[PDB]
Amino acid sequence: SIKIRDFGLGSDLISLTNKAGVTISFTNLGARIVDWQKDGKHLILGFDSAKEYLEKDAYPGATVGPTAGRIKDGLVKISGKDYILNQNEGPQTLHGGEESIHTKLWTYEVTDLGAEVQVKFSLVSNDGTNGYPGKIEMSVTHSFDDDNKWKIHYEAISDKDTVFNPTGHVYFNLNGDASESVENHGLRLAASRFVPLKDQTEIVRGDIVDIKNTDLDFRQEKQLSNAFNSNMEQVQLVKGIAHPFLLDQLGLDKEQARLTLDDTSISVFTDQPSIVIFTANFGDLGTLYHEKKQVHHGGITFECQVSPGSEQIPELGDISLKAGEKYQATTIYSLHTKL
Amino acid sequence: SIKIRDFGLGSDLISLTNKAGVTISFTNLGARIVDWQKDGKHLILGFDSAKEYLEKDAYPGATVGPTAGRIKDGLVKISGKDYILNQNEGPQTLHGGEESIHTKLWTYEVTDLGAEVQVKFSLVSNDGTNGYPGKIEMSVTHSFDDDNKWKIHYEAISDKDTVFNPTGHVYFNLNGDASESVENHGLRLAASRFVPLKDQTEIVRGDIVDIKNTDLDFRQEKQLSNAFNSNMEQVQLVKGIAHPFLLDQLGLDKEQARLTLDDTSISVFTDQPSIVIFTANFGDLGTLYHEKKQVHHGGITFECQVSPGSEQIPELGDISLKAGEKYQATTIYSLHTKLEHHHHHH
Ligand SMILES: OC[C@H]1O[C@@H](O)[C@H](O)[C@@H](O)[C@H]1O
Ligand SMILES: OC[C@H]1O[C@H](O)[C@H](O)[C@@H](O)[C@H]1O
Ligand code: NA
Repeated sequence: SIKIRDFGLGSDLISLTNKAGVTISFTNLGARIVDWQKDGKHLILGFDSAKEYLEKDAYPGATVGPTAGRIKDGLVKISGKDYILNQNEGPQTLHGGEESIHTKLWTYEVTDLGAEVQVKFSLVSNDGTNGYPGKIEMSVTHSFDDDNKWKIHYEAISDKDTVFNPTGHVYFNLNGDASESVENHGLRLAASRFVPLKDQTEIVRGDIVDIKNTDLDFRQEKQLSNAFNSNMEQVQLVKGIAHPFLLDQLGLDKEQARLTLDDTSISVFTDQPSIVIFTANFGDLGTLYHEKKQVHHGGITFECQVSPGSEQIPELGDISLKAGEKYQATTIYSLHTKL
Repeated sequence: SIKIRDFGLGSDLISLTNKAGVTISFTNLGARIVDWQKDGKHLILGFDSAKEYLEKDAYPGATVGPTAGRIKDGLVKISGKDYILNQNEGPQTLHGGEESIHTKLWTYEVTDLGAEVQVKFSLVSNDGTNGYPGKIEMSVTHSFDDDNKWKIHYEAISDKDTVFNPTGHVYFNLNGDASESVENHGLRLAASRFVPLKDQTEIVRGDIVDIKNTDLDFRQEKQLSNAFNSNMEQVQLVKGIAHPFLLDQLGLDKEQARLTLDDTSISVFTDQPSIVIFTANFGDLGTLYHEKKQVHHGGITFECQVSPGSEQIPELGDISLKAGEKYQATTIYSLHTKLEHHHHHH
């Protein structure tokens, strides 16, 4: 079943319920995921109206871009030329700059396929918007099916050579409550390397590091508290995890990651080469989710994309988008329950 | 009363009914007016769904900007610097550029004041968007009251020195039928001069001309057919009217224009210095409005703003907006009945 309702400020709430009784909700404000629930329990973090996101934290569940992550000094080079993007976190351009795409009302169309329902959100980013060459016509289709697969398919075409590398910023919390650390969940991740951060500014340090046999090797499922109680300078640096992990094997068929709590597990599939993991290291901030004060470590992201820092570490990849080339990305979050 | 419902593609349709029974409705797609009816008759042109605007004509009833009209070669000078804007009409920048603000979903909040209801739409134009320095925090409030006054109030603040001069693109047609020409409407307009256009590209010629005693003199009411039938060069150039009229007396207090058909009149008030009048010179295009093929001359706009061309005719005004400075503009369209005697035939 599909239900559409007013989410506040003119945005809509589109709720989909599959054959299994599982309900996923999205809003056009930022082409985002608002809730995901089973047997009455939220699996992800989310607010109860548009205003909240605007007032509290605009990123949760949002499609962020055009470039996800931090760009040092807001500087990219396009076809040999340097371009300075909007700078919104010191000199860095973070998630596309201020008042970026996650704060806009996207247009959308719903497509009911039966076992599968698609919600296609569309937005045009004007040439020069926040310094980005365009125009860029973007669409993000979030779909939900009877097999409990929530899939995100991105597509884009630009009139000029530009940069493009968006991501989905959903925060998972299998405890169903923000006041509860995710240190009790277990994580498995098919990555033997990561990208260390230079410092508190969170720009990349410059190198690629081997994680095998360290507190960050989740190659073998392991509990989060491990990483959390590690003395590794990198962990201590951010007070948790807030880094890109390079996947060992690329391809949409491979389960790249798994997050488990009891009988409940989320499997991550993507065609992207990297996963950025941030464990809501908010300290005492205490953002309120559903009347619950959020705790340090009260959520975790799986930002699938090309790793931030390719501006200084080219090996990471190349995020350019040539005028006329069609960009495509796919990321999937599969829900499972042991019987 | 106020009613809201989905209008298509994610937009809403906000419908107000005042105490007199007059209904007006807006959509956050382009912070635009969609319809205005009296006794079941449409006083304006509009479509039935959001997709119609996107597929047929995205300008009717829309808020357009950041700069309304054509900027020759998209070139503006801001604080001694030249900036080139998006060029969407040949080398010209028409109505802020391609995929401009009239194409976006604005957020909104409704305030019920009882005798007056306000719909405040908001949008942020990012710095660099279409070439304009910013960011620009914009807001358009559309309000309707028990006195049948539809009012538009614009506010804006930029982080940087930029240019701003938006307008409202409604089209009236008192026949309530697009396939009916407005040549049968009477027009009264407090303007003695106009701005001629250089040629078919529609950029300004460079001079300001006196139109008194010509077929474009509406200081004293006359049927629109007088203009439409005129063979004056400027009229033949655009096949109707499509020019800026310079108001003789400035101020929000003055009825600068009045459009009448039989017992119904629409009065125009504004704090702007000019009214750009475009009489839907589309020839045989025949855009369908409510299933009626629109006719040449099947509608008339009253775009209140600083006249286009100030880049060339500095005398028209200054559309620059300084960083931190608050822009404001107000335009009011008020409806009346039996304001005068208008009994004609065509
Ligand atoms: O505070 C650091 C974090 O900031 C977030 O906005 C970002 O999405 C995370 O991946 C992480 O880098
Ligand atoms: O074609 C000329 C015409 O073009 C557009 O529709 C404008 O909005 C009108 O004001 C007028 O200048
Ligand atoms: Na809605």
